[PDB]
Amino acid sequence: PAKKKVIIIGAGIAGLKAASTLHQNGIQDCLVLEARDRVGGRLQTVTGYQGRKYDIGASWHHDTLTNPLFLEEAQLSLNDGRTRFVFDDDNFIYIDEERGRVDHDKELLLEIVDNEMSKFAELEFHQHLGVSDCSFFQLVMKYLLQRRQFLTNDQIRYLPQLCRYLELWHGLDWKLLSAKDTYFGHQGRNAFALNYDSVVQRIAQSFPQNWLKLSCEVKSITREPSKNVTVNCEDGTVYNADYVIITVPQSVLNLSVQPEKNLRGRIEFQPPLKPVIQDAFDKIHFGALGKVIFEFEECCWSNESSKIVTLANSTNEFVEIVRNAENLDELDSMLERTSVTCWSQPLFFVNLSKSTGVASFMMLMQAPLTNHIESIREDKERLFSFFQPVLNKIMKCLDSEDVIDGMRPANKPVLRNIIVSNWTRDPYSRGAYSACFPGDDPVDMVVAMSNGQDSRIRFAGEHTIMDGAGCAYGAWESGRREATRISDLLKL
Amino acid sequence: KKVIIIGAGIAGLKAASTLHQNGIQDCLVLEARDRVGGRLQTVTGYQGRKYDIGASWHHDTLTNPLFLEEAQLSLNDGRTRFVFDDDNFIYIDEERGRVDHDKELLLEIVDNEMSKFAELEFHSDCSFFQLVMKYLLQRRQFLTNDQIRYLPQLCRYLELWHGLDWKLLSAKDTYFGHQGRNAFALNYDSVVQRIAQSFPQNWLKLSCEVKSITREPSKNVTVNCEDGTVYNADYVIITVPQSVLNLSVQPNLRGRIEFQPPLKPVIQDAFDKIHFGALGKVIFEFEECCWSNESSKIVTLANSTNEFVEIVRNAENLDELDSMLERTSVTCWSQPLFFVNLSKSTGVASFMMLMQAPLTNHIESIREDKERLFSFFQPVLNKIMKCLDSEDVIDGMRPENIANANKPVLRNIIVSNWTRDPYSRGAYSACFPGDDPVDMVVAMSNGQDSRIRFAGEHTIMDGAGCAYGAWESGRREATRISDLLKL
Ligand SMILES: Cc1cc2nc3c(=O)[nH]c(=O)nc-3n(C[C@H](O)[C@H](O)[C@H](O)COP(=O)(O)OP(=O)(O)OC[C@H]3O[C@@H](n4cnc5c(N)ncnc54)[C@H](O)[C@@H]3O)c2cc1C
Ligand SMILES: Cc1cc2nc3c(=O)[nH]c(=O)nc-3n(C[C@H](O)[C@H](O)[C@H](O)COP(=O)(O)OP(=O)(O)OC[C@H]3O[C@@H](n4cnc5c(N)ncnc54)[C@H](O)[C@@H]3O)c2cc1C
Ligand SMILES: C[C@@H](CCNCCCCN)NC(=O)c1ccccc1
Ligand SMILES: C[C@@H](CCNCCCCN)NC(=O)c1ccccc1
Repeated sequence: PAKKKVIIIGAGIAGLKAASTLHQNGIQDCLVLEARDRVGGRLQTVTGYQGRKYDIGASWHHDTLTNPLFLEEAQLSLNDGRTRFVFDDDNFIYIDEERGRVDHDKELLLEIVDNEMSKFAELEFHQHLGVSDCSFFQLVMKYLLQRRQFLTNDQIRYLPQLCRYLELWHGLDWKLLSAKDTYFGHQGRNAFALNYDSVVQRIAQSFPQNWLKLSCEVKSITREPSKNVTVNCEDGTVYNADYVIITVPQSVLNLSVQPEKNLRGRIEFQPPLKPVIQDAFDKIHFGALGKVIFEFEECCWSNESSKIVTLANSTNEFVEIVRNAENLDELDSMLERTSVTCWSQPLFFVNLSKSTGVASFMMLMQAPLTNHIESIREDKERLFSFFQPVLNKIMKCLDSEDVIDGMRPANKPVLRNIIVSNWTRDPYSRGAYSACFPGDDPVDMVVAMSNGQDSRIRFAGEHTIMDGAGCAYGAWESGRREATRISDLLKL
Repeated sequence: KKVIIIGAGIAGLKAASTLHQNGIQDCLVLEARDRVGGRLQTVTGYQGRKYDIGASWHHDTLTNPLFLEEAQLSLNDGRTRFVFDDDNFIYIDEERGRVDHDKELLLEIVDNEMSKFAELEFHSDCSFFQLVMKYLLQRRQFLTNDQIRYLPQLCRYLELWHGLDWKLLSAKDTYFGHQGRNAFALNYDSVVQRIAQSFPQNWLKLSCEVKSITREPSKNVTVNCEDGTVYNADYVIITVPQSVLNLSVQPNLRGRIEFQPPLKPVIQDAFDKIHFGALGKVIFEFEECCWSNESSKIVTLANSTNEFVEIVRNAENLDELDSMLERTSVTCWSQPLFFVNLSKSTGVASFMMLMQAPLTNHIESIREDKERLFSFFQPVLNKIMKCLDSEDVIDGMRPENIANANKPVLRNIIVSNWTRDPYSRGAYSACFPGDDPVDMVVAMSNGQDSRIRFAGEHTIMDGAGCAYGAWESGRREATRISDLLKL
């Protein structure tokens, strides 16, 4: 029954940073137990056509003005002049299947009214009250209704579709998304990590190799009345430590409050997680941001921008319904009055050619599409067939021609490979990250997690902290937080 | 008299409209000028075109109540009273040309970041210029050379929101959120007229320059225009601009009101923590439109230098940045200028150009020298026309050409005069580094005493410096007085 000072479950960035902090503080005899055959967790870099590398999990350093993880990276690059990231924010190109490009349009002025909708939402909630949540969709309808006298038909038709790019930030359809949580305050530009794995490896490299135990799935954690904690890997292995920092995803941890021990990733807690933790799961959920990588032979399209969003189909009928609806109740009725296509929801494409010089498109998708697409990620023919219409429309707007299917080995773009994410089906992630359905209050979880199960059983991860909640750097900071409190306690 | 309203600006006119709406009678509005409207004035130019030489937009249309009242009237009678003219800004540099929506400069994106940096830094108080310098030094590792060069010139469009150069402007008050889009009033004089005739015309007394306001502990206020006539009223609502009112706390100038007793301390102290901006306007009227109507918003950037970059790249800390930086002649390229292309939004062949201090006072001074004015702005006008797929400007101001129908022909220039009008002495409330506009607001909101009140764009928090702000302040003081008397 090997004795350890600290047992960290999960080798994601939280777990990795927690072990880093522990070592950095002189603490010895710690362990990092990871279920998968790799470290990184939701930070994973995959290889595709010709050795091209892509981050299939997180790709950006957000809030570069305050992001501690980013500043740390930025310093290294200032000292050795090595390119670790690239600021790739750009003027968004918006594409409708019909009206073509609708961005920066002298008549539509979509970005302008979008800015107003944003201020409208802020005014709607920033106004401290028992305001009451609703879906993001309902919030946009309420905006259209209140400002219809000041909007053209075209604005009422396309604005709603254009503002849905926010779905790609939460990984949720606007009808499943909480209005109160939709608008986040970006604190500066984003920086595209040129290998998030290099961030993972650098932190992993900061502590004892022998501390890492890969392919070990923790099944249960027990608190001994005799002040200490017992942990069981699935392969018989048993440990007992003074402290444990649990970093498994909110979705995996959620399995704990359910009866059935035979679930890949689920941990049996003894005593079971306190009611404040269990109940918090009813107040926060999990989104499904997913990715699809489209690799072409050569860059043969306009690199006017690295940011392109394809709007879902809209209809003149909708405008009419908005002009004639006498109120929000009636609007929903009139709206209620087939089958999902690549045009049934907005899709977000990153033109990597401009940003990194690679002839590939990194596309983001949201729930429910992500689940369906990830489910057929092996049927490459079906994937191409599904994304062909939009891939073409984009090439059309970027001065190129229809895409050619070259997946089974001049001016025409030829698709070589297609890589799809698998976060919703992977038992050790079960989705992308924490997100809010309407009525959800993310603070309940953050409080319950950061206050721990008890003095010895702690938590870290993107879902356990306010600043950078959902983000890689937030997960990172939570790792540091828990390790610091513990190294201080061990210091005594 | 029941209540005496000093000033026929929108604050004063609303106060009268309200007092009357509340059955109050026997009231007077004493205006020093020979017209009502104050800093709201629509002038007439070439071919009868009309322009607001004073305020021209309804800001914060999401919450602006004056705007909402105007929108209802239009929903009911269908008359156009305004148009939403926000547009994608076109940014023009003398050497480089258009630098907006640039796939490599992406200036709007760093401008936005700069904006967030400003919010973070103030969550002390320098000049907007200094704030911009800190940001440049602190983020240079993530900025390209051209961004370091052009962004600071682009971000200065904010000088036209305040009517103050970036070295005179308080960084703390530079950025201010907008409650939604702006709407161009198609006749602010319509707003003025509607409110003006919503009370007994015989209440209005034009060309009355109130010279002194006296309060006797014997529950009464005595006001007398400088032409000798004296008035005694229960309540007094003073709406003269902050600039004019600031003459009281000093020793005969035109417009100055002699208060007896003097203005309490809290008020006199407030003039120390709040100042006045000088937003100005120049109207360029062309024969007809012969340029591209891509956008209605065009800003010309002051010139920039690569030596400024090297200084940013080389500066050790913030203190040495200054040194290297503190190392003449004024031209149209010495500051950013904001041009509203009226053709796209109103169908009129004219540009409404906005300017700031220190430049405003200088151009208004030579407002009658058409030749001088055309010569000063010619370069930026040609640069604009070029960028808008047109030709250099032809001076057709002297009525007589025949060789046109191809190039833009300037037919007239109209300049504002707010900095030289003794009754406005500037444009509106504005902050210098170190100011705190809240003191003047509270000082004004509470008043000198129960019978010597204040109204005006400078006496309110929401809509501060705006036409609706002034409007609301007029209703405020009005109501409080309506209640007290209807008692
Ligand atoms: C598609 C996608 C795109 C995203 N894009 C960005 C972005 O651009 N920028 C950004 O900042 N964030 C982004 N995020 C979020 C970011 O990836 C996460 O916030 C971060 O990776 C979370 O790290 P973590 O340590 O909190 O959790 P994890 O990375 O999930 O680490 C938890 C670890 O626990 C392990 N584990 C689970 N169960 C067990 C068990 N029973 N026993 C042992 N080990 C177990 C898991 O294998 C995993 O390795 C994105 C996420 C996704 C999925
Ligand atoms: C060039 C310019 C552009 C602007 N653009 C906008 C804009 O787009 N949108 C917006 O909302 N706001 C704008 N503003 C500001 C707006 O015009 C003011 O906020 C508003 O007009 C203030 O109204 P007021 O009643 O408070 O002051 P005023 O209009 O100055 O009324 C005060 C009155 O008192 C009179 N008076 C002065 N002294 C005496 C005296 N001793 N005796 C009797 N009468 C006296 C003055 O003649 C004047 O009529 C702009 C201002 C300027 C100058
Ligand atoms: C959709 C999101 C995916 C990666 N970041 C997820 C953050 C989730 C925080 N809750 N990224 C973006 O929206 C984006 C948009 C423009 C440039 C760079 C990134
Ligand atoms: C007319 C002036 C705004 C005046 N409104 C009152 C502002 C008070 C700030 N204290 N400027 C603008 O509307 C403007 C708008 C966009 C760019 C530059 C200027």
